[PDB]
Amino acid sequence: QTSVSPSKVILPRGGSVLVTCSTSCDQPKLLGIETPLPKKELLLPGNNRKVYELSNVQEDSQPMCYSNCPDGQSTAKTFLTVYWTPERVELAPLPSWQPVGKQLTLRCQVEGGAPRAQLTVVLLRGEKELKREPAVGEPAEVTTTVLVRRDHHGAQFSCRTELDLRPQGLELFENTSAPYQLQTF
Amino acid sequence: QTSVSPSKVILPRGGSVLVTCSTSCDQPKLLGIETPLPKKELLLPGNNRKVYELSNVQEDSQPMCYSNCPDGQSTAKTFLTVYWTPERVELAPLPSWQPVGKQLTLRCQVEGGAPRAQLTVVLLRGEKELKREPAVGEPAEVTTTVLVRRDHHGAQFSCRTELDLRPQGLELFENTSAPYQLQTF
Ligand SMILES: *[C@@H]1O[C@H](CO)[C@@H](O)[C@H](O)[C@H]1NC(C)=O
Ligand SMILES: *[C@@H]1O[C@H](CO)[C@@H](O)[C@H](O)[C@H]1NC(C)=O
Repeated sequence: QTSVSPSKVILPRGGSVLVTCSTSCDQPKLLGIETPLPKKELLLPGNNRKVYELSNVQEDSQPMCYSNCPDGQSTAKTFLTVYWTPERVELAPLPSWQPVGKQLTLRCQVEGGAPRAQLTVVLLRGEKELKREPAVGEPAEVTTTVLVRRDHHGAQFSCRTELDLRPQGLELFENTSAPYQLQTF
Repeated sequence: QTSVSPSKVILPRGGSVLVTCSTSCDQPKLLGIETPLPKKELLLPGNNRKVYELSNVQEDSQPMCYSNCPDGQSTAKTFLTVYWTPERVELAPLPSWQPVGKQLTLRCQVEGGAPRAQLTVVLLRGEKELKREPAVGEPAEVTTTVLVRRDHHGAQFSCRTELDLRPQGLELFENTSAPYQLQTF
């Protein structure tokens, strides 16, 4: 009965997408789409198929097509996913002066970023990875202890986010905070 | 000036896709698309934007939008890629009886399959991989020698193709030939 194409779509936050609602029955009494998103109707055969441009999609949504055929009423849902890199990625303020032999805690804060299911927050010592974790909460915080050694000198520590959309057909988008320099003694 | 969305698309062989040709200039003297593909024109503002449904795309194509603005004439191309698993995947006919201690050659033939840039042909001994190679030519052949040992008994050999579209946002589609049993002595 009812069908929608694409059934799944990934688009940048605030973007637009074309959705086609279709129905296989001879005489559709009604065919349309239910969604609160700003919409515009275009024209194909008009009757068995309808095309809509959904615009300024700010967050995930599942618009659904529908058609009332004489045989029965059915629906078809399309899942829209919006992406955007974090609006802010920084390490919580930490004293520059740090006691040798004592423990220090790094805390990264990531505000925003979606889809969260593909966003990872990582803490680094120079170019080395210290911790990796899925981004959870708002802001998404990630923490780790670091035993201050003399080895830790002009070691710059940083936080990085990885929005990996490659499995969706796009790319990995990375972001980095300002570095933190450990001044010991 | 001219723009096209999507600028790149991957679709199954014989499928359809919606293409929107746009132009940023005030008064476009002309706006359209050049492509030999079966097309249908839908309607958005009509003037600065036009939508077309390209149908039954059988092979890769690069339809281009165009617009003649007073400022100048420009173009924008969209690259369409069609996919389809091989129409046939089999090992060249080989005698069932095979001399111990002598060399045997396996030869897989893969007819079709696209995009070829993501199709790999692999030869296997049971579930073990013996050879892997990008699919080249038509039919795409892949060969390997196998030193017949007594170890090679009711060893079934097979050929598999991997159409890896995961980097495009889809999945890996696999195909396998009939197995070949080595009857020695
Ligand atoms: C994050 O990286 C994107 C590109 O990947 C860039 O456009 C954006 O400005 C960066 N965001 C921040 C907060 O630095
Ligand atoms: C190859 O696999 C696809 C699904 O991945 C299947 O639909 C098709 O029939 C297979 N082709 C052959 C020749 O077996």
